[PDB]
Amino acid sequence: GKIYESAIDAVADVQDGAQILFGGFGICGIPEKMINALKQKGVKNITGVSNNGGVDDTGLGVLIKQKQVSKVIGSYVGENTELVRQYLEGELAVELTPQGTLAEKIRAGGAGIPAFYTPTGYATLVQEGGAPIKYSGKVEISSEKKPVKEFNGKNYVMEESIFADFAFVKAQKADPLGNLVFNKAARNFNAPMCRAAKITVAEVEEIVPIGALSPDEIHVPGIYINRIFKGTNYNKRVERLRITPNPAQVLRERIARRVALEFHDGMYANLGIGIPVLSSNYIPKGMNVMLQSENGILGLGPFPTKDKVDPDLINAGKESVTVVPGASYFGSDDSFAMIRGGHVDITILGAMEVSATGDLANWMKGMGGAMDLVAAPGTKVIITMEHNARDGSPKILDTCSLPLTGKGVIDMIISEKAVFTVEKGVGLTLIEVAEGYTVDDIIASTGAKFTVSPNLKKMGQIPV
Amino acid sequence: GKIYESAIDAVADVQDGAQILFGGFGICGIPEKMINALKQKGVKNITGVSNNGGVDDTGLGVLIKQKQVSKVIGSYVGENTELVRQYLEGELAVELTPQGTLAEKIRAGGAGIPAFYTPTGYATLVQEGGAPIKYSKDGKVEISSEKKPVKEFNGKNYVMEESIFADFAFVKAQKADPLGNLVFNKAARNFNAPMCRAAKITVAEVEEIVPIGALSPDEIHVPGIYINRIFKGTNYNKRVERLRITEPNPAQVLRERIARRVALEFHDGMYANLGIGIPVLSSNYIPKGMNVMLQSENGILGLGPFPTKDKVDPDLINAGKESVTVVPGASYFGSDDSFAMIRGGHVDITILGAMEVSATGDLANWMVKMGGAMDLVAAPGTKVIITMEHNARDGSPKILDTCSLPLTGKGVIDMIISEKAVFTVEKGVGLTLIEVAEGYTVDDIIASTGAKFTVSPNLKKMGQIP
Repeated sequence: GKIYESAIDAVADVQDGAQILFGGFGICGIPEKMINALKQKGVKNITGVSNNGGVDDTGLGVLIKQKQVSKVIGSYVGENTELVRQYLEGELAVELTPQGTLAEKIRAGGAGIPAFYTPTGYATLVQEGGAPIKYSGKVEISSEKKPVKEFNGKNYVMEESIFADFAFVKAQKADPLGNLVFNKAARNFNAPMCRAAKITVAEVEEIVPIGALSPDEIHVPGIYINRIFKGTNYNKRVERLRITPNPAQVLRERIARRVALEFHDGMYANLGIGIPVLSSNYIPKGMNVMLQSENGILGLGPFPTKDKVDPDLINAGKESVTVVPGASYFGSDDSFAMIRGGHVDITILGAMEVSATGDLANWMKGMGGAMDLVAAPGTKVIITMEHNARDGSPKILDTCSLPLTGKGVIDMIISEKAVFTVEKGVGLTLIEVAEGYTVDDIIASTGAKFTVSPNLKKMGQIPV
Repeated sequence: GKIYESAIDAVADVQDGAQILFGGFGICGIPEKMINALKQKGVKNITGVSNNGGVDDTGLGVLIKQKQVSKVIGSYVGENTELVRQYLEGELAVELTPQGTLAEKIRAGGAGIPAFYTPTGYATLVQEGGAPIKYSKDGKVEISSEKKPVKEFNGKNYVMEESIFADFAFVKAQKADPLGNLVFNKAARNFNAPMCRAAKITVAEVEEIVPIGALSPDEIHVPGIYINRIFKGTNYNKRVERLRITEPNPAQVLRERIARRVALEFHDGMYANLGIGIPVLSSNYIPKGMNVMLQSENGILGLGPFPTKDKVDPDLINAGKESVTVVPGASYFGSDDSFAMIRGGHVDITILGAMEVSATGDLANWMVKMGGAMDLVAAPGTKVIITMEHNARDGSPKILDTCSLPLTGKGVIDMIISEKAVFTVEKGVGLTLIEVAEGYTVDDIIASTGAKFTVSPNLKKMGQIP
């Protein structure tokens, strides 16, 4: 470690063309003060490794606004329109990477592991290449094909590590040796990022004396960190405020009241935003379901009351959230290990399209968590979606028209009309139908052929 | 996961032929009670993944003594002679793995990464294969290690290694809450950290069970999701294997000269790893108050001096298994994190002993594997200094043209410091004599020393720190 009274001194040796890691998930745990220091310095032609692009003119967005970034490696850049604007106009390269692969690429880079194998991305544009990175139409740079290799009968994509010139990272406290401690879900990518650069800069809200961070409570050992800055007027906001009639409601609730039935005591689940989250609200009183969030939380609770809103505590959809007793916080690399390693029992997500053989498409915006979640071994994948697209317009097809998130990946599809089970790679089976619908309406709103279960029934609904 | 008041209930579904991870470094942080439960259960034909074999009848040794283990994957198994006895007799398979590669294999397995590349082992038996894993009772090598694939990235060479993901993991910690969130105490973490994430079923034994909430969310070391079953043991036989105390000699005299020369290589702000023996000795001569943070591969940054008699803690030891202390600002972490730190290049300098050393920078120990050594010397942008006695009394050189022994690393060393001489190495090309101790001449150094070398036209007297 070493303490700097001035941020601009801290970035003084940052060269044009530098690869720079930036911590943060959304606007949570972002290195605000060092980003302004870099803005003030006017360094150009940065490859910014960041999970997101902040939003317009916040986080990494501050630097994109000033055209200081020539490429972005990340997983989801939707929320920054200026960034998309530059991508399309051909002013800016964008390499999208599944969020868990991004985390491991960084963790591996800092651990001196130049490449590794992951199941995430297999049979998708990630493995196949061809996705557009840079326009000048014309597509000037598109993604290279990746080597694949099979272990224990499953297929994996080879991925190369990331190790940057600088890492700009945010935390809660430092001691002058550089030992760091993070607060809540603001950890996210800062955890792995601070280990994967030649020079690491940590901004923090408090500097404590040597000793004050006990040895069994330190999250990042000081050896990983070169420079330390204490910022003091942090503009911490929540991006999607959430605090604790009607037919489209009641459809969403039916769907949720159906997935709720898939919960059992002791279960670990990941719920995507929208419908999957809604289903947490219907977990029977006594039953213990620990909900995992890919931004680095185990034990997600309901939205906070007005007085408990914390910008350092959000879910994967950037909503202010709480945690239940027994919650734990961890880094983005640890979060996706949990997942890629198969430790999460069940995953519930939305989709744009779904196929007869279990295919999922819902990133072509960006892919983020979805690819990793559905690629995970021994993990039940349930899709929750509106059966049709408004003009509906089937969403359940024979083959997807869109780029895949995963191939032969889904286990169960639950719409407001119907419940299917999937024999991955083979086909659908209608097993339940909501009251008031008939199998003829389902045949008519479904592009995919399917076999109707002998002994189908009415769609179940959890109590209360 | 869930509390068991009975250990035997906790291992009830462990069948014969199971692959089982066992936490612990040496006898520090071992799963003593579950190991006895397994002993009591009499499960057979275990592949035990453990860093060490404990010692005779402790830790994993309890199970080898009762012939319950048909294979051991680990990094260093000297210390358990029964275990070696069985290896030689052909009763037991042993796959040695560099300690850092073991840690990452396990971390990668639990993270669902089936394989990865590391520089550790390259150009050694680890990469080359051919090492005997299993003898038959006549034998006669029944199983020997496969050659490993190699691949180059950014101009450097790496060995491909496959992950480990086990049936069961038996792990030791300090506290649990009933959701399975865990907290470890000091250096007893070591392999328990990565192990508890890399098995279908994990069993954690702990010394205290606290209520849900008592382990705050930002202090938990292992989230409960990794852990299926929880047991509170209560009469732990925690020992230190090599007791060392500070209480307020002839070979030692040349050891101090050597140390007083390496001490000169320390600068304020530096991060170093010191092997046991001479390298450690050199810490004692660090100018106060130059700030040197010493890393220990068992999961510590901030190693201090041996504790006073009244401060000995079995949960706090160095890589050589000696009871130790830590300085203010120390941090503790898992064995996976420790070797990331190293393999990733984050340690500035490494100082080690050696049996032999070569002209081109090659290093040999053995006779996988002690440390620590392969990982340390394979690390990028890391200064490697060897500290050794220059020769054997009969004038047997230890600095050769080529090593006779199996290598720990190739073209790996930067500086060699004996009691007679200091060399710098241009890795892959040759030696350069740059200092000579008082009283010796270049002709002496030529005469001891098997290796050709170029004499620095600019050589001097060997320095010695105050």
